[PDB]
Amino acid sequence: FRKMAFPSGKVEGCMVQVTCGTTTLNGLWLDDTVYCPRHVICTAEDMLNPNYEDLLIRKSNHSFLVQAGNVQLRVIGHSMQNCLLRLKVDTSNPKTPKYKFVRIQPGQTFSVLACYNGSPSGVYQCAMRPNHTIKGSFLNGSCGSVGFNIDYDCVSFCYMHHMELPTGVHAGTDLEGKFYGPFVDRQTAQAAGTDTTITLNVLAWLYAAVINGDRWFLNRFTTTLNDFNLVAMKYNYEPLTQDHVDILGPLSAQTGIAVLDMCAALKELLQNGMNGRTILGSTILEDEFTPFDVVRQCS
Amino acid sequence: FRKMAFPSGKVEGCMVQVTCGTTTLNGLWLDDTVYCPRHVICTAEDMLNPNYEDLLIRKSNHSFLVQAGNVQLRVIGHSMQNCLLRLKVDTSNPKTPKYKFVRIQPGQTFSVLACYNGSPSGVYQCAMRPNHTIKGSFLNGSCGSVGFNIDYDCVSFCYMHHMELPTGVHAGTDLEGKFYGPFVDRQTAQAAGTDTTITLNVLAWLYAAVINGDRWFLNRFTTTLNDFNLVAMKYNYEPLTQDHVDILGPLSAQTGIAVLDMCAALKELLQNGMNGRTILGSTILEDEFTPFDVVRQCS
Ligand SMILES: *CC(=O)CNC(=O)OCc1ccccc1
Ligand SMILES: *CC(=O)CNC(=O)OCc1ccccc1
Repeated sequence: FRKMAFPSGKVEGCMVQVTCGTTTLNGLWLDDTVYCPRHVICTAEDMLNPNYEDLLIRKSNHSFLVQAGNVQLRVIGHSMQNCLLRLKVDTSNPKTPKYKFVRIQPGQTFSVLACYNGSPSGVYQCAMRPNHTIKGSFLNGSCGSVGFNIDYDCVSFCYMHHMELPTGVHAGTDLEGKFYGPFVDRQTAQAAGTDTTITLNVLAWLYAAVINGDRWFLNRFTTTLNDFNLVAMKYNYEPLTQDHVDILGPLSAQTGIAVLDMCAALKELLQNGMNGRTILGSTILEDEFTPFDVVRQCS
Repeated sequence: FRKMAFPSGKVEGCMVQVTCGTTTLNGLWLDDTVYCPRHVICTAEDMLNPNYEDLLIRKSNHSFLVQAGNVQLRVIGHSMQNCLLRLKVDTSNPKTPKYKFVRIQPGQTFSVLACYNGSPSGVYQCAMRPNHTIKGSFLNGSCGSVGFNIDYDCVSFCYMHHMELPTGVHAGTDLEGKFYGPFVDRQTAQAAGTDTTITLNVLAWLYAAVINGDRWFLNRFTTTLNDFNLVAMKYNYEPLTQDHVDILGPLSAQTGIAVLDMCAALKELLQNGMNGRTILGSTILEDEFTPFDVVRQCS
């Protein structure tokens, strides 16, 4: 039916306000550690060409203003962890959930908790683009906002926000501090690669459209899989592996609609276009729903 | 930028599992009270033509299985409150936030917390339709899911889910138990009125599109306001009052684009269509963003 993010509860109790100088951004507070982007130590004009390890030297424990809502936290140690600033604190988080750090593979979706000063503002779901970018909302002071999944009752942190590219797309790192894609914490000529459509997702969403009583785009047409990929190369789509076909199986078996039949339906949708019509109240093709967050939705 | 629901944290700690017989649905737990739909006392075939007050008589305090996660709650009293079942409990909610009950006027948006057995599953934002319906996701056991706003740090409960209409649209009540629109907790021939577009919202979203660097739909054209409404009557749109014009003012003043100019832009968009183009990565016209959750987004 609708695009839905994960419950934000467990992550909300982890959001803190890390301020350094006139720089003030969000941070994640797990046990006696607080993570945030290492550019909090930078000033506006140091984002030109930054010497992070040397700037980090100027700083000492008293330079950081960690604020758990209203409780001000005593920072007892600072250390750089790639692009993230690791801060050992006095008082470990009592609200800390069971957590894991994951580096999600492109095409995978997660929920973002938008924060502006260490208190949550809103929550939405996006997807890791094949060119390693994200399409969210982040104005001033939103760096530090995290991205995550919740399986079972376990929080998998997989994103922190660092920068917006001069085209309106967003870039960041996992919780180890390592960037997704070829980007660096620096304001220089940094382009984004061409984006391709997450084919697998379009297919999964098509099944959800069928689940929901929208089946006009269907046909007794099938496709080889070798020919479909030619059509995909034509329309900036990701190609289809057998591994994509495999766990579309569960979805195929429910609706009794073969995967190759669904590709044939897609193939036609791209080639013919089928104007005026809407799939799940949308003319555009939706690639930000993984198979897993489709089975999960129903139910 | 993106559609974003409110943080679910404060509401999550309020979700409980109210089961009665083979009927099991969600409930809201505030202080020593637990709310849920009064159809939990009904059996499958009692939804045909239900005699609620008479069925409620068959029930006593021991008939209800309230489950705060894993802690089973002792229900000490039952009473009907219009379409909601009010349950006085042993143990009042320690996680209860500051809360208010509101009956939002149509066109207003809120966040839903989807629940399936008294634990939160996902969260998304929708809008109260002019015909008093909602477009969300609710499979079996999702009745009891609530809708809400968070201003300040104060939770305004404004929706609970009751039923899906045989067209895929959703109907429910405020937290007083009074339905939105002409619907009743009963499986009979209950149609939905024709839906109209929330004009005011389209306008606010257009400003956000301008905020975000998308300004192709603009012109030095203006419109009387008396003529625009004629165009609106033509396209199943809500008409424009002076009260709509008034608090589009703040948005108008920021972008320097007059409201009547924006209506002229809309007027053209509906009449001409302007094919192929996308506004904020969408061809469809978006009416589920109120002015308030646009100013709030930025920022
Ligand atoms: C998100 C913030 O409010 C703090 N950072 C910011 O506004 O952008 C600075 C920047 C980071 C990386 C590259 C270029 C500029
Ligand atoms: C949401 C539930 O899982 C419990 N109710 C339900 O499935 O629908 C029953 C019903 C309610 C109102 C009108 C008709 C049928």
